[PDB]
Amino acid sequence: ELQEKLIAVNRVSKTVKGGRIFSFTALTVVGDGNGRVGFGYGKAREVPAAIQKAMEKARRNMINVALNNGTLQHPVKGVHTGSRVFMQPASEGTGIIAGGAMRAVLEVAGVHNVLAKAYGSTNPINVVRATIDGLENMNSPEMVAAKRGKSVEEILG
RNA sequence: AAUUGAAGAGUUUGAUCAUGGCUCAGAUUGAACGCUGGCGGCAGGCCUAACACAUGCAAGUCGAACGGUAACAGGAAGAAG
Repeated sequence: ELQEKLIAVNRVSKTVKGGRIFSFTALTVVGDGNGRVGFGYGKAREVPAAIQKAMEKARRNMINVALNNGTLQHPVKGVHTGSRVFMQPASEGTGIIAGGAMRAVLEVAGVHNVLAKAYGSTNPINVVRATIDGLENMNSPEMVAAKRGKSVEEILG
């Protein structure tokens, strides 16, 4: 129903006097499949507790995304910490043409035809914040006609 | 009707985010090499020595331009078998 999807599991260290003590970080994205999407980071000492802590963070950080018939509205960009992400509406692009950690966030939002490309750093944590900054900044023709033109037949044409 | 088209990964660190190279997954070739090998179709086939070349062939034709008769096949005569 909410399409839980783990992206990456890492292994981080802390370096104490005894030695190095390890823990695990997860990155999971959830979403219904009609324009709601959220990621949660999560970290714990073992692997399945780190993924489960990511699931609880991802459910309470969902946003709203406007999509036209399972695809985007317009070409939009997204920037977060050296991760520049470009995305196209791809009018029947027929497939989520996106890279690692950019494909997974677009599968759970419900969007199906994107030509996407990630420039800069492709660190998996930062590119998920780059796409989510790109998707909620994207506006529908109903929102643009609500503030400009005052007619959806006059805004689009 | 005459284009509908854009994926990333590994590796600097105890771990991190950056920067930044290296490397890989793709397609292609007048290809070569190794192993293997049934048929057909359509193509392609000295990229190096514009190095050197045995032998054959690759530009002849026209008698309705002309003098002609070296052959060839007949004819016309002359003989004689």
